[PDB]
Amino acid sequence: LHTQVGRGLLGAVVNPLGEVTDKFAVTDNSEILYRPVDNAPPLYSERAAIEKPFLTGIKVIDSLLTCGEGQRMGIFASAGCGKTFLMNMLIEHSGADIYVIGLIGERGEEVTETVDYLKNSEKKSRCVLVYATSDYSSVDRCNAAYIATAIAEFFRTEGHKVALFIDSLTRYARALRDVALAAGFDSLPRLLERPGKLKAGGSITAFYTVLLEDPLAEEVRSILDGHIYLSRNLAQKGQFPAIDSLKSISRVFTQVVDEKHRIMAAAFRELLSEIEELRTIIDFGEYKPGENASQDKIYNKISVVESFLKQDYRLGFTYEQTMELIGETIR
Repeated sequence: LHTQVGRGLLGAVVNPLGEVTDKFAVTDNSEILYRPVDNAPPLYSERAAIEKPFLTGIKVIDSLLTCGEGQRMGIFASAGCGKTFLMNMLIEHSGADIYVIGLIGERGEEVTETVDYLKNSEKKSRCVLVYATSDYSSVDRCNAAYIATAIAEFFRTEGHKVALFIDSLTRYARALRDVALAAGFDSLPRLLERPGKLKAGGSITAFYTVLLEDPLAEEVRSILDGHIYLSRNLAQKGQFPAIDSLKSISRVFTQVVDEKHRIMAAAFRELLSEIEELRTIIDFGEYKPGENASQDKIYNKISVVESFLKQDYRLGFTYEQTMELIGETIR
């Protein structure tokens, strides 16, 4: 019903009962406070409009799927789609004050893998990790999401720019339906309307992961402010991150980017639309060089478009670098 919060949790690993189990970093701050994990969502008059961009340092996201402060974004992918490597990039190359990661998923090895990454991360002093393995009860794995959110809500009340990660929403939904069987559902919507930007405080930008083998994918997609879709076909071809921008959306995109950005994003998106039609024409074996000047122009733009989309997971790009690169690729 109550969990521990405060800056003293920075660098700590929290289990489904709210106790510090391990540490990936130590800070000089010792503050520990207690707040309930089932907090009422902010009123509509309590929330501020989503207007400032949450820069991620990932070229395809910042340019075509720009996130906003307080936005809730979905990450849709199958297993082995590099969903974990994408969240490592989001934590590494964004600029949030505090990162709150909630793992309600897998086995001890995947949790330890996240801690091992955090032990060598540049943001370890700003990170909190709440975990729930397969060995815990369904009630405990549900509570790991509420503990992670309540921890993020305290930092937001202090005025921090908080990034919340929940991996995964479906293994929360699995634990959710198991809990419902004991009683004989609706904690999903109230859980993911808790993030946002407060007029009187900071903001929580939340990234929720759902796994594709789906009905649950259809429910969450209309609740969130957008979704990022990791095609493992794109991963099979060697493009990382495997984000397919043509099937992804940020519903606050035009609210948080300016007119010049919007125009370049539209020109790039149609360039990619013409690119994938050429891939179909090529796969059909009906592309002959020199026979169509428009197709030849599109063909010679494949390499520069492919290199703008691809990004080494250890490199981050500023907004001006991203806009500079997408400027060159559309000319």
